[PDB]
This record gives sequence, C-alpha cells and structure tokens, in this order.
Amino acid sequence: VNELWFIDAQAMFQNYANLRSFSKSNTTIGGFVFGRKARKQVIHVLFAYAEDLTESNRQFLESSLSADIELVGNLNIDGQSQILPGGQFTLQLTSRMLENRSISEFLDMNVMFNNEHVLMEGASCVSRVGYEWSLRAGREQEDVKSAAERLSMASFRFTYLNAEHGLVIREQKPEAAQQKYLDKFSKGAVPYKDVIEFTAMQSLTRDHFTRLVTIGEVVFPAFFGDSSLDLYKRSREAFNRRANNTMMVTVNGIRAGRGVTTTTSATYLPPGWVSLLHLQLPTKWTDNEQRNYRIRLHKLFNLPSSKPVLRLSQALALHSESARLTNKKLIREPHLSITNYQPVGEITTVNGPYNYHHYMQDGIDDSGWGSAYRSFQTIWSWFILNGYTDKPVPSHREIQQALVDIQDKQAKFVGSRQWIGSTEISFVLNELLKLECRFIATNSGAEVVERVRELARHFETSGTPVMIGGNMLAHTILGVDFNDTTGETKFLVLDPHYTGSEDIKTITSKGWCAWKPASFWSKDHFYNMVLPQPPSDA
Amino acid sequence: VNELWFIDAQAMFQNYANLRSFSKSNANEINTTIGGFVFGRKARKQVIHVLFAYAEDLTESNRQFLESSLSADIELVGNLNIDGQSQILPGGQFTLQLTSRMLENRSISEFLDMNVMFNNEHVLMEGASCVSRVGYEWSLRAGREQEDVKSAAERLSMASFRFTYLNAEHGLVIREQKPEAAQQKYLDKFSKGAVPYKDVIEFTAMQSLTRFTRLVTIGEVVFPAFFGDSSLDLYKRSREAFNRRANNTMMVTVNGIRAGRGVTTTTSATYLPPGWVSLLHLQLPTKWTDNEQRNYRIRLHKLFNLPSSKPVLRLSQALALHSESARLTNKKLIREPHLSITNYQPVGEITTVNGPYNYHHYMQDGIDDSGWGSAYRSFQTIWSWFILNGYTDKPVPSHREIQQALVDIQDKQAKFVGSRQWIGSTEISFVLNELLKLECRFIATNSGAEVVERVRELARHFETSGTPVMIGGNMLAHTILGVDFNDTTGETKFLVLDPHYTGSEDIKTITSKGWCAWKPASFWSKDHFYNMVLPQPPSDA
Repeated sequence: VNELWFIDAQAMFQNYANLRSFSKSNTTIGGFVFGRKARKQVIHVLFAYAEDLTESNRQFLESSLSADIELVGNLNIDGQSQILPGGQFTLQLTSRMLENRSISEFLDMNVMFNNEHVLMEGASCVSRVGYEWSLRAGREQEDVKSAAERLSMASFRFTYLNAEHGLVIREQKPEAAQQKYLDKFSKGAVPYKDVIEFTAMQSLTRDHFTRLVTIGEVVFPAFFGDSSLDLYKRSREAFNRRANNTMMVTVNGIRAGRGVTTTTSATYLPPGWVSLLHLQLPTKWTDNEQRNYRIRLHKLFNLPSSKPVLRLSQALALHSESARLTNKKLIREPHLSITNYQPVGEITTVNGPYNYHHYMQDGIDDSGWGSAYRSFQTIWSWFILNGYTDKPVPSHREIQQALVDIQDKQAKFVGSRQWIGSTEISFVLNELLKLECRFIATNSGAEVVERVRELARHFETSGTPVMIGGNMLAHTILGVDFNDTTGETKFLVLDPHYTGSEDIKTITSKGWCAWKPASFWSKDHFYNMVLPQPPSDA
Repeated sequence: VNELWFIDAQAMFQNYANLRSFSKSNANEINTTIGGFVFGRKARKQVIHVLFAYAEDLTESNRQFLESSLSADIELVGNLNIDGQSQILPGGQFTLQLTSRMLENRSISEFLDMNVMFNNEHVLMEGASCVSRVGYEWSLRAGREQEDVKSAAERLSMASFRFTYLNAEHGLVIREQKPEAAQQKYLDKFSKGAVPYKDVIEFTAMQSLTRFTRLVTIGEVVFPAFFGDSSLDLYKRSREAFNRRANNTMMVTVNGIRAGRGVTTTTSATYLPPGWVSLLHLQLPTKWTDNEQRNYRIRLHKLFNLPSSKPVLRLSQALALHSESARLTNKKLIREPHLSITNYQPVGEITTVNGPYNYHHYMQDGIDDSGWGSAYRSFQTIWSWFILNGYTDKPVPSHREIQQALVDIQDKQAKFVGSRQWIGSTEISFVLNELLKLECRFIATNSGAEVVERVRELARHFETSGTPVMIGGNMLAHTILGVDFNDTTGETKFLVLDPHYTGSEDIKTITSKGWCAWKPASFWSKDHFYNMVLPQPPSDA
C-alpha cells in the first residue's frame, strides 16, 4: 500500500542552481527524474534546457548512472517546459519555488512526494571487462550502433567470479537464488571505498575495415539483502550501459569527424551524489576537445562550473588494475576518520581530497630534515586529486633540482639533506606548476592564534592544505575551529613525521592527525604559512 | 623390494588376443614381429593399458596418438617384448618380457616368473568423470594448412592454463591455484565409490574476458576425479586432458589431409570399450567416403587392441557424459535405470544385462498405448540395446512400424497394421528378424514356477548374450534385465523393468515406486504359462 515517493528536495534545488551557472557556455527548462523505481526513491534530478531534452540525451544519462537507478519520471517547471516520454509521474515545479528553494512550496504542490535526506547505500562490485569491435569502413557509425546492440544481447553468458571469498555471479533461474548473498560485504558499506573485485569470464562454447578494442571497468552496486539473482540482473545491466556509453562517445567523435577514438573507463561520485557516475572518456581527442566534453557533461549532469569534477586524475580507483595517478599505498583523506572530536566553535576544513605523505615513504630516511618536504607533497596530492595536473608527486631530489633551476639555493642542494621552509615550497610549485601562492607572515606563535580569521577564509575559498613552519618544526593544517565570541581556537594539524606506513589507527591515537589547541605554537618563535592558490578553470 | 608394479596380466592377455583376432590364421601368414606399449598410472606404479601393435605401428608418431587418447592420469610407462624378438621403441622405465606360450596359455604364473617386480591385480575402475564442453578456433593459411595446424595446437596448450571450469549447481570451481591455496579433498563428496561411466560432474569451461581457411572445433573434454584429490590435482589433470584432445584433433586433421579427405571438422566421442577400467578419448572425422570410414573403424580396433567381434567405436556407443552432447534416440528417455539402484543387496550370485538400453513405457511417443502397448514397449527397450551397442543405427520403430513388419513377414494381417491388438514374444522375435535380420532364442515355460526353476538359463543368457529379455504371460509383458540366484538356498530374485506406464523421466519414482526394481520369485503367476524371448547379437564389428 506504499504509494508515496521520497525525494531529496535540497539536492534537486542544488542541481538546478548548477545548471543556471552556465550563462557563459532564452529557452525553457525541463528535466529528467532518475531514481529507484521499486522502493520509490528519487536519486537523481537532472535539469536541462529545451534543446537538451532529447531521447538521445536521456539514453546517455541513464547509461551513466548506476544499474539500479532508472528513469522514474520527468518534471514541468512553470507549466511551459518541454516534456519527454518518460516515467510514471511529472513533477509540478515553478521557477519561484526553485530559486527560493521553498521546500515549503514544493511539498504541497506535489502531493505524492515527501522530503528525505537521501544517503549512500550498499557496496560497489567492480570488474574489468573487454570487448572488441570491427567496423566496415565508410559505414563505421552504422556498425558501432549494431555492434553494441548485439553485445547487450550476449551479456547474459558473462560470469563474474571472486576467488578468495568464493563468490560467483551469473545467470540463474529464480529458484537458484541465494538470499542474503554478499550481505557480509554490504552491511555498513559505502559505494566509494567498499569494493568487491570480480574476475569477468565467458564460456568457451560461444562466440579495409577498422578494429576497435575496448577495455574498461564495470561497476554495479551490491546492497544489503539482495540475492544472487538480484546481483546478476544488475551486473548485466551495468555492462550494457557501459557498452552503450562507449558507443555514444564513439559515434559522437565519428559524427564530429574526430575519427574512431579509443576510450577510458572512469567512476566519479561528483559533489553530493549518493550514487556513482559511470563514464567512458575519449582520451585520444585533442587536449582541448576533451575540455569541451567536461563542459558538456557538467551541463548534462548538473555539476558545479567552478572547479573541475570529471578530470581523469580525480576518478575513483576501485579496481586493482585501474590506472593510478597517485600512489595506491597512500592514505586518502586521513582526517575524515576523526569523528570523536567535538567542535568547540565554528568548523571549517580543507575542501577536497588529498594524500598523507610522511617520513619513511619513498624508501628514504627523512629523520629530522624530512619534516619540511613531506608537507609539500601532501599539498601536491591535492592538486592532482582535484584535477589540476597529471604530474606525479615529485621526490626530494626532484624538488631540490627544481629549486636550483630557478637559481635560489645552491647546486649541492640537490641530494642535500639540508632543510627547506615555507618560502622554498611556494617557489617549487610556481616552477613546476604555473601556480600562485599566498603567505601569512607572523612574528610570534601567538600571532597565528590572532589571525585565525583569515586562515578559515582560505579553507572557505581556495580550500587547500597549508604549510606552516617555525621553531624548526614544520606541520600541515587541514582545518580550524574558531569561536569568535569565546576566543578559543584550535587547529587540525597533520604531523608529517613518521607514524606508520599507512596505519590510520595509530595516527589518530597519539595526536597525529590530531586536533590542536592554540598553545601548540611556541610564543617565542615566529611562524610562516603558505596558502596555495588554485587556478580558475575546470 | 619397494618398486613393485601392479598389472592386470589377464587383461593384457585379452588385448593380445584381440589384436591377434584380426588374423585368425596363426602360423599361416608372413608378418612383422609384434611389440607394444605399456600405459599406466606412473605415480602409483599401476599398469592400466597394455597395447600390442605389429611393428609398423611401433613408431613415435603412433605412440603419441595412443597416449593422447587415454585418460589424463595415464601415461607411457614401458614397452614389452614377445619371445625377445620384438622391436622396442625407446621409452618408459621397463620392458615386459612375454612369451608365445604365456600369451596362448594365458599363464599368469609364467608372466610373474619372468617379470619379477610385477604383481598381478584385478584392476577396477575408480573415480568419477568431470566433463566440460570446450571450443577453440584455428586459422589455416591456404597451402600451409598442414604446416599451421601443427603449430596452432602448440600454442593452444600454452594458453590452456588460463581456463576456469565452474559447476553452477554445487558451486564447484577448478582454476589455476598457488600450491598453498590448494583445497584438499575437494570433490570427495562426488568421487567416493564412483565409476567413470555413470558418475559425472559437468562443468562449463570459461576463459578470462580480458585476454586462408578457418577451422572451429567444438567438443567435450573429459578428465577423471578420484577420491582424495586435491583442488590442484584436479587442475593439473583438467589441463593435460584438454591438451591431449587438442593434439588428437590436430593429429586427426593432419593425417586427414595426407590421406585425401583434406581439412574436415571433428566430432568428439568418449568410450568405455569392453574390459577397460579407464576411458577412451577420441576425435572422429565428420566427413569422408564410407570406405574411408570403415577402414578408420577397423584400424582404431587394431591400434587399441579391440575385438573384431563386438562393435565398439560406433558413434551411438559413445557415452552420454555431457548434456549438450548430441544423442541418438535419447529424447527424454532414461538410459539404464537399473544402474541407479543401491537399495538392493544380493541373495546369492547375480548376473545382469551387458550393455546400455532405454526405458520405453506408456504414452511416451505421442500416442496413448494403454494396456496393449506393453508388449510393443518391451520390444522397443530391446531395440534400444541394439543401437546403443553399435549393432544398428535405425531408430526405434513406432507401433505402426512394428505391426507393418508382422504383415510384411506374412504373420498377422493388414487390419493388424491399423490396430490396438495384443502381441507377444513370438511376434517380437519375428520383427527383429524382419527389420534387423536377428535370431532369437526362447525359454518356453508352462508355469511361473518353471520360470524360477529354469533361472540358470536366464543367468547363462545375460552372461553370454547380455541382451535384455522380454517375458510374456498372464496377459502381461515385462522386461527382465538381471537375475539373483543362490544355488544352495534356491532363493531367486528377478530384476524387472516394467513396460507399464510411469509419468516421465524420474528415477525417484521409478526406482522407489517399484517400476524398475528387484522382484521375488513369486512375481510370476504359477497358474499361467510364460514365454521369454532371448535376442541374440551378431558377431561382427
């Protein structure tokens, strides 16, 4: 007797705002409503202009979302928006309610719907597959559409197998369903880091032109309670969407004369989504033609147009054989773990992912002098994990030899154990990356406690990790907790000294990625702070 | 002392007799001397196959054809020498020293006197048979087909280790493992007290999804699974098994071009020939003149030391191990129901049918033959034995087809052809003689007590002819497949296949609800006369 649908209204309003941010790159506005049809839950509300409301586009959108999410309906803003044949309802919206974010007005205009802060569920099964296509020259586009067409037909005989846990996913009659299969993996799991890696297989008893070989990930979610039968149906659908997505990107370049490009698989989980974004990227297109693609995708999936989101550098790596642009041994966002600490004021931290760099990694002994360098590397991780560069995290010898190329120290400083500081860092970035930087020069350790006002402003705008040096000791700061009416301040430090080659437990334990009170910084020595400034493109 | 070998010396003598069988003119012909190869389980020192061959066939090119045809756990382990004047092809670790008197007299004792480190053993068949249907594709450059096919099969064995065999039903999986990840006693639940021809674990052969004239050869691959087998032990075999079939497919294809028929596809067949405790794995050409075929039959018989009396390697005789494997007359029909029985224990000596057969009950062939069909239905079970044992390939006749034969042979009339009339053993014997030129023998009784008294005549029949027997009396027709008889107690039991109608192919009903079980001697009415027809098989391959 469940006739009510649930929908995160705030998420919908945000997506609408993200589309409106494109007065740079007037017609009416409509959209598609994607969600989980069975449990009647809206997961994705994608707005688009009238042009972009074609079947061609909704087929690209639905092929990019998780296999359990489908088109459940559309929406009509101000009663003058174009409506495509879609799901089982039509959201009645107004530009007035959408810009004021009046949930007060939405709820009583759409009766069947109740608000709900939608949350991430289930794990993420991932496996690498590969399909080869042959294209009759002169009619390449016509073949791709019919090559992927026959592929989605042959999807059933595919068999995904996990070895160490003895798991197998394949076609099976409903009576062969194992009921709480993989429940031990998806109980309190989240799609971003809880993965179940499978090996994709096919039976041996089945089977001037251009050939196209495409290898790529395939990701389908595993929830708590679903059976072996439910997992198979998703594993199949998840495949077809990856294939169709590949065909659409391919036929796009074909129709644009950019030839048959190879593709590259990527998974994303953009800003505030509770499901993943599955995309096949044309990595053979020109470096600028790729940029025009992220622009188009931002407009399609309603994404922020300020900072980059769909860069290959910041794509999730859920498969062990997937392309790593950072080091896979490293801890990613270690400061997320601390949940015990209670805010003694206003909370504000670094906006974005980053890797923990410290002593003893890079098969070096950084005893003492290494406190300086590692914080630079931590900063560098932020710039590739947020999609600004492809360049790997440089080593000590690479840093020093970039600080000689600019004629700063002295040549013997390559491979020198000699110390560096805040200023040295800012120069290295500038050289390697055409990047700017900002400073906070103090004369006392108490002075940084007075100037927390401008430290939080950095995390608000730029939101990059900051390097602080003084009293011979260098650390990294990810966030600050300031109370303007109490005066009480405390810092989120990241002691770049040696606390394990990846053991989050011991770190959190002894003040490493620890929260720091104001009396940390000695009031007898002076301190400098580097505030890395990210560029203005996406 | 420690390296004692085991060999079924009696079975070796038969293989020599089977090769010698094709001559039937001892000391009358002028021929090359006879040598042979000894195959067996090298690990446990157990000789399984002793294959004799005239000299010409004592070549490396031929030994590879034999070894690729035997089960995966069996390899070349030695030669043999008859009267010290045979050719020896270097190989193995020993050479059996046989003599002419030994092979004629079949003196096991004389074998053991000359071959000191050998002990005679009645070798039995162990373990189950794992089967999977596997396909592969070869490309042959025109003019270099023969050159490529030898190489295309080479690198196929090199990539046969990336395979994964998976049983969906029981969640069983065999793939490449690190020796420490080996799962001990893996398929003991399936291989304990099992036999290669009946107990079958079916897998689907899978490959990683991320890895001129064309030739594609699909076909089954069978490797044995024993008790106590490690998970790695099964992997080593499953790989060697596939390699051999591929080489066999290669060898058959190559010498096909050298013999005339050129490049032909091959169908895969697996046999359990008379007397063997292991299986025979063969790849057979699908296209060739009938001269080329019958010569191929005769030679496979000579090479594998098979009799020249029984037919052995007919396609219809091939085991039905895999489900997708083609079948001759196995529609929904159950093959050998009486084998799916362990409810029974002997009350004395027991002799049963020797060969496969199909259960033909009521209403199964479209039309409903209710209470008159029983005699026809047992006739059909008999006919199935003759096609499943390579005596013919003609399909099991329908009721109308049977009745027409009686009219053709001028027994019963044209209206008989139309009808729902009753027939018996005496009409059955006539149809077998008209349609198959068969000869039948009768056990004519006047009471159901005489049936029990003359049980030795049945036990003799199954021991000598092996064909299933229909019995007709008291308005009922049945099918006798075996007999249990204690010649001191007088206690007598009958194995009866009831032609009367069961639902469908379900042994649980048939085995337990009595439609195919053992019957007491009181099963036959003492007040009515009974006749039994004993179909007699011919004597040619």
